[PDB]
Amino acid sequence: MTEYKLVVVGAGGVGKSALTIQLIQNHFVDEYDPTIEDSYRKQVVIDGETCLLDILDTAGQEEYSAMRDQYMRTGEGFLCVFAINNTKSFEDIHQYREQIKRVKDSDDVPMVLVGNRCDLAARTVESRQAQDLARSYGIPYIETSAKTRQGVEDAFYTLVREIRQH
Ligand SMILES: Nc1nc2c(ncn2[C@@H]2O[C@H](COP(=O)(O)OP(=O)(O)O)[C@@H](O)[C@H]2O)c(=O)[nH]1
Ligand SMILES: [Mg+2]
Repeated sequence: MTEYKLVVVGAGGVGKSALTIQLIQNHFVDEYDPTIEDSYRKQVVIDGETCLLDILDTAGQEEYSAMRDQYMRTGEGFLCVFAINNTKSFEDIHQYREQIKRVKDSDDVPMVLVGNRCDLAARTVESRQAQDLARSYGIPYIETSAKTRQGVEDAFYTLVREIRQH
């Protein structure tokens, strides 16, 4: 069993918790406490290898955490999450990317850009815009819905596959 340490980052309210819960429980939770920050395990076979994913679902601002600090430092890959109907969350991605570059002292860090809430109509962030951002970072862009499960496995398993290239 191979362990992969994943960290889910992004603005409050974009569906970080919902994404993680969908992966773990196969259910959509719409009222997950915005302040609960914790790590979760998922045993799953990815491309023939039995993996134990260790996933930190980050939560909170202008306050420190021993667990989050540890995961930022030792995390092997990052899901950088915005919502396709939250323009500010997309614009925030730059600062999450800069934080990750600083924590790792590198511009070459396993990362996937995730545009969540893709089940809702009238997106305010175009696929093209997100693809452009991911291209500028040299990373994949994957759209997801924690509600319908669209893209959820894709996003997490792609991140594992990105780590394996490192
Ligand atoms: N329709 C829809 N709602 C979502 C999706 N993901 C999250 N939500 C809702 O968006 C809100 C914020 O989700 P949450 O997981 O708490 O975001 P977090 O602050 O990033 O952890 C909640 O009301 C969720 O029900 C999605 O893919 N589709
Ligand atoms: Mg949350």
